[PDB]
Amino acid sequence: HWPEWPQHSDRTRRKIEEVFQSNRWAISGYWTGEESMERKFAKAFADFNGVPYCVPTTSGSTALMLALEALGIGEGDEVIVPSLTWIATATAVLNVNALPVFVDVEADTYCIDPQLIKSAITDKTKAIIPVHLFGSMANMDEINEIAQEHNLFVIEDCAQSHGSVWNNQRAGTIGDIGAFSCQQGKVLTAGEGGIIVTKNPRLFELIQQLRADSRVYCDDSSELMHGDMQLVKKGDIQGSNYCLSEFQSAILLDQLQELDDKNAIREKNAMFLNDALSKIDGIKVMKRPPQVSRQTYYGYVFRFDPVKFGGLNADQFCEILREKLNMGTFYLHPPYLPVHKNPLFCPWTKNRYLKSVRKTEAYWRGLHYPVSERASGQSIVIHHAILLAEPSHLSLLVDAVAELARKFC
Amino acid sequence: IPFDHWPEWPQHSDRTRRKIEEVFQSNRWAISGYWTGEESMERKFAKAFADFNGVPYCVPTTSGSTALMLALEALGIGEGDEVIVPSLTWIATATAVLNVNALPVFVDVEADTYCIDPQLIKSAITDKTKAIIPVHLFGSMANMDEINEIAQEHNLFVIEDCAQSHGSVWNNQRAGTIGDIGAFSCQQGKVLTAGEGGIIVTKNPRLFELIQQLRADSRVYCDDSSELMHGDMQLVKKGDIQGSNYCLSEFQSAILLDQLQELDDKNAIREKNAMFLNDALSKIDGIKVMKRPPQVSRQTYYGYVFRFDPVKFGGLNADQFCEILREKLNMGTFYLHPPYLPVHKNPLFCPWTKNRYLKSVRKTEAYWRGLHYPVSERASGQSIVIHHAILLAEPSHLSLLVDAVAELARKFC
Ligand SMILES: Cc1ncc(COP(=O)(O)O)c(CN[C@@H]2C[C@H](N)[C@@H](O)[C@H](O)[C@H]2O)c1O
Ligand SMILES: Cc1ncc(COP(=O)(O)O)c(C=O)c1O
Ligand SMILES: [Cl-]
Repeated sequence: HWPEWPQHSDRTRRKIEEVFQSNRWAISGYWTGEESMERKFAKAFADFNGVPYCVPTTSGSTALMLALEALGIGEGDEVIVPSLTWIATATAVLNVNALPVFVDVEADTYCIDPQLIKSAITDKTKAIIPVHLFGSMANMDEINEIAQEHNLFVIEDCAQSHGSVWNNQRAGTIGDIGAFSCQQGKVLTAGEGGIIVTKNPRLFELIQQLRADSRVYCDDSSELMHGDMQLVKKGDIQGSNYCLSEFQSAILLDQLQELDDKNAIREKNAMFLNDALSKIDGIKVMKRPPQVSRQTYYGYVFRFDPVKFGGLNADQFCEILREKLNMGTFYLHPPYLPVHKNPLFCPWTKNRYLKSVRKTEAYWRGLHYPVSERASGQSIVIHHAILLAEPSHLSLLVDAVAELARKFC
Repeated sequence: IPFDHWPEWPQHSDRTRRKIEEVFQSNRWAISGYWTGEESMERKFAKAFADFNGVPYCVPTTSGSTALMLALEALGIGEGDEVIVPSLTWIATATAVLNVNALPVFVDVEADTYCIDPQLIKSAITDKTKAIIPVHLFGSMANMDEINEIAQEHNLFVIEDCAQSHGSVWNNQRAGTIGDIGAFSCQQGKVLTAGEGGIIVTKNPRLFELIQQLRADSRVYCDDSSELMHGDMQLVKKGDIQGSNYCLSEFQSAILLDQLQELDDKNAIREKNAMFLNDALSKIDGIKVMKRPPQVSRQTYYGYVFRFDPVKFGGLNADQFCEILREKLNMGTFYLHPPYLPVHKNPLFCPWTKNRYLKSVRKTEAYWRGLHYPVSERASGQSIVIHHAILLAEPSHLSLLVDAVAELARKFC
């Protein structure tokens, strides 16, 4: 059968056990003798990425929101985001009362096309959110150059690329702030979870306050007594409670340990598949940027020519492969419809949002981003747990697609 | 039982461990994970909480604060709206309102319940007002008879903030079931906790579906829960309303299911002890316990509150009173402390510092800091809150607190 995801061991279980033995289940819970799982996780992930500051939080969505809040973003601002991504990239912007402004993606990476960014920049633009989508990385060299020239911040959405390396720098480390999801499907997971990283110490403080009802850590854990609060008032910036449970921080500490190993396994299997699948006619694989030395695969993506597969759309191509391979819709599916065409994206439906950002239904749906729209219609996405199988088991994917090619010659 | 130590919080057992194991056995850690043959912990917990509360619909979420925020969104509250809240509460009650681009409007609390004073609500009502958020604070309930009458007369919604009152009963209805939507926190210090978490409940079927969508990126569960395969998504697109991800992890939903098992009985222990304290403490001259309305047949005590007259206690404030008591009982600060400052005076409340909030609602430091609610203001200076863990001790342990308070009265007689 196909690999399950997530994967736990007894180390997972021990880490939970430590939480129960601590009797501290939240960071807003008082000190009970030793450091919290949150801070231990924050340190370990920050060292994993060679970045100095990390603040855990509740989700990838909330991580983006906090990041935007920390950069002073608000009413009247525009934030540039890719047309092809999971809707959270966009709705995070809406959630801080800014307008997301879409830009199409490159055909070979499905990451935001730096050559189209300039043309979307306006007086209101304050930031860009590139997404390291599926199993690639947005072009951070070009994107940082554009941002530096137009005075814009850069928030990396690393939800699908935990541990990717671009010119010796881990994903999330290269813009001003890096945002991560630890939702079940992701390569680093506790069911739900969020992470922020940054090199900037001012941002570190503001992000703590944003996620802890305006509080920061105390100056020195080492002088806390049993019963004392570790979180203390600051009030430089208003926050709400987006604190990660100690149970989740503990599982992340466990899961982190096997991250680089499992990423290399995935990456090598992506390679196998590129080699295999590219030999089939009318199957295109993604192009790896030179700058990337280590690529994390959350989803492995290839493209098909509908002219050589009997006019199949990817919904149908995927329904066939799922029946032929005996794997479900979590494991195999087309990319997200681009955000403006995605029924889950519907800001006009809620009053919270400003009149000026919710536009109308026709407004948003009538937008056009042809690379993104094509990609959704003629690409197949394989969930990364499949990149943890035996290469002999992967050859079943290759043959299933070789059989489909053969049939529709 | 002789005294050895004050009870601590939280409290687990091996049933808690087994609930975590079941999550591992399931191989489903998020409600956004693939179907593995049985319903989520989320759903199991929702159904359990629904039954406990006598309420048709239940949707877990991530925190009390998000529960409040999502309840507001689900009632269509947004820019240009006002929402009435009490001055005396935790700041999340107000900041959840600012989060949806509405203006929180403070009303003072009643002297002998510290819950929103219904007689002051009419005066704060304007054309912008769309809802009231009563808080069932510490170990009282807001007056839902009066609040619902005012709400009906003025076409306002009512969201009950139940974070400090899980299981309280007003005229044979559980707290959270009486207004349009109930919101709950399951943060560590609460009586029902998984360290973090939240709950939303409603009677209204349309609100149930909206709330589902508001917490799972505009998704609901697929219709036929048992006509999908292992490895399939169970959340399907719906898109009636724009949502975000405010899904509770299966590990937390699992913990809550275990904890909920014991909730009613641990609440009864607390309440039996609160009554004993009210008996004992009300006999000390200068001490005033809170008044419990006859509509309340079960009161959940997140905190036991009593008041003191500084005139009869040497001019001490609450902070000093608490410090003495903690010294003499060897009790920690988490368990015995004055109540909250009023929200408008709380330093953690500083919405003007945040550009994300609309200029029109964040206003200025001068605006918020310069408000005045006397009853609520005096609360922190002359009240003592006992965290509910201490109420799981034996009655003879609690008598030690009574004697400490009585001794201190004697000194100043
Ligand atoms: C680029 C990007 N940015 C932000 C996010 C949001 O993070 P979370 O709030 O942790 O979900 C995601 C997660 N996206 C996933 C996508 C998946 N199809 C869905 O079923 C799942 O619930 C969600 O976690 C992402 O992929
Ligand atoms: C009355 C009240 N409302 C809302 C909240 C917010 O709950 P959470 O901390 O889980 O966001 C709390 C938490 O302390 C609370 O006491
Ligand atoms: Cl989608």
